[PDB]
Amino acid sequence: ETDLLMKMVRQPVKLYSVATLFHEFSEVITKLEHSVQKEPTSLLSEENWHKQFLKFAQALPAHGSASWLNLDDALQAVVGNSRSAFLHQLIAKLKSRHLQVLELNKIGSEPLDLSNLPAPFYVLLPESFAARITLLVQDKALPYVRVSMEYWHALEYKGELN
Amino acid sequence: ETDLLMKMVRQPVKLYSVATLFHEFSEVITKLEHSVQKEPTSLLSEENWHKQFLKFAQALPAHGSASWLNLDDALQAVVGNSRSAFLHQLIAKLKSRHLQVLELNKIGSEPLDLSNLPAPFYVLLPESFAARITLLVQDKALPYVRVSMEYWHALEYKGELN
Amino acid sequence: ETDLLMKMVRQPVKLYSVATLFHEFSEVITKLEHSVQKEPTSLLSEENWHKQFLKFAQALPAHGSASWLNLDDALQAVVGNSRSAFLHQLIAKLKSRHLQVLELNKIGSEPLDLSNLPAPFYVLLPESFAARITLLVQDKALPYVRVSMEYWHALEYKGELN
Amino acid sequence: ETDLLMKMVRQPVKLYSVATLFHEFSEVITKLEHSVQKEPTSLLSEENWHKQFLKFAQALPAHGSASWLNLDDALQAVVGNSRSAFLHQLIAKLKSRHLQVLELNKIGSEPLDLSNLPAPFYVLLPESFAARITLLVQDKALPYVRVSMEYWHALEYKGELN
Repeated sequence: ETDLLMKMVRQPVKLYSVATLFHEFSEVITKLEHSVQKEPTSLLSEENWHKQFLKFAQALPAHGSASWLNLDDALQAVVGNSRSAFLHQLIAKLKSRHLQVLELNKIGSEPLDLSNLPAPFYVLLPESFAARITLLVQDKALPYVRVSMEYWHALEYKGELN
Repeated sequence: ETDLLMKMVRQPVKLYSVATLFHEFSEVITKLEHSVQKEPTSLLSEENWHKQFLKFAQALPAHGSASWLNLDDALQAVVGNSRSAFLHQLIAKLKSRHLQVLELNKIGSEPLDLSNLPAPFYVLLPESFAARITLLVQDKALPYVRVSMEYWHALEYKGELN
Repeated sequence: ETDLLMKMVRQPVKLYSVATLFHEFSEVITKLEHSVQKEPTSLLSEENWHKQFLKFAQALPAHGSASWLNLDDALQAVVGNSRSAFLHQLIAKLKSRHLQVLELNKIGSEPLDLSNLPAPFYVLLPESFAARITLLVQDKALPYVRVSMEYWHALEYKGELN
Repeated sequence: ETDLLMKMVRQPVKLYSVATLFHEFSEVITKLEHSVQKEPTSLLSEENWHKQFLKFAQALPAHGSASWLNLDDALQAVVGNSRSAFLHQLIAKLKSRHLQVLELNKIGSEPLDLSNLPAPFYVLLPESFAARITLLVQDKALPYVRVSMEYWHALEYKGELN
């Protein structure tokens, strides 16, 4: 919980509206599908799928985005015999959470006021693509924020009677 | 307002506790005091001071931090005649807000639960040093966030009866 | 010359192969073309085109990439009466340099050896999309590097006879 | 070799003069010395030291720099029994390379012209602090660059006779 939060505190982050996050899932999934060659026969245990995902993620860009080529190059870091399985399993896992992000519109619609202003909802994620896709695929939680602001004038000294 | 928040969603951002922001002000201010040579005689108008601050900020690093040398080099972009004035005026503006930063402990301490969890307070600022210092010195507002998280299990389909 | 270099030294940068830079031009140009509504009647002087480009660039993401929506939103910062002209002129300017990047394959093919290794050629650009597109569109030069490496063992002390 | 360079093209990078890199080593080392408490008794094997360094690096900021607190917090991720040893071993490894950094002044001083201009030497490292410190401490090589530029006018079509 607070480990996830500290992970976010220790790196450059990015604000996503629910729509923008849904769109990112659509883009990543479509690129990965372009890499599909033959369908898998065997299917990685979740134990081995985790080890392969590690290699895949270490080969992804830490730039803020990834082109199909970047994704396909990262697929190569995956042991060859397991590549097909890894890839179809990755797509299935992403397509399953892809549907789930739509449920954030519920939470994100609840009005909130902070510092006397309506505070909009935004998912909070790593700016780094490798760190971000790792979070979306394997973490149990997704962070988010309610955003507001404090005017500096309201931070000035306003007497001993508060 | 919304203009300020869009500026934040369009770039890599960073989470600051009130303590780490106060510490950042302390670091930037002592570095700038190290660049002080002579005392200013006549000082800049908010018109000319802003023109000079723009040149100063354009010469600052867009990396996440700035060393003394980076700050002193940026000072050189300021017209030589207006430099000592610009510098003393900049230090005074920063020291004034430096005290106001302490007032954020009020707001920050106010309890809040989001998604059934304690939602900690964090100032939200640009990752880029040039962008961050511009906001802290020139803007009338300072953005912040209340942070929380949704577990993916809670985003799964829970049936037709809410 | 060295001003351009210092600008690169003061911010996070990115290495582009000639092919990857060509592909980036193709992506940006196609997105901007999707924003075209009606053809321009008047056409911005280069003086006014520069002022409008400034506004456009200030509204672009400082994240490492931009989606069509990000580009189209930035187009709105452009004075309305001049939007059409700005946009067609921006596309023409990009399409003209797009052809020119192909000439980098000449320079980039010249073999080079640094530290006893073949040193590959890479264009060097801002990680920030707004800073990058500003450079590609309006600077007179494009930076690049020849990359190599020094082994730490070769940096150890090797006697007084060198 | 090429593995190291691909790692560099897949993330935001930063240009360091030999002086600024030497200064970075000085800063990181004095901060780590501030975390020293007791003297280590028994020390880690390169096997166990690397296992501990991994945990240490994962807890470092991916922001471009690290404060003393960031470094000291990262030290806590190291098993408590191996911590004082890990820390003294880390300081010794850094001080050893700190001296080797000075040898880069040889290579760096060697003249070079690229595209008919003096091509300055710069060490090339990750923007992320965690990635940068990992490379400097663990890698057998250090990447560098010779920097230059091509004017767009020189990329225009110059005719069929070369």
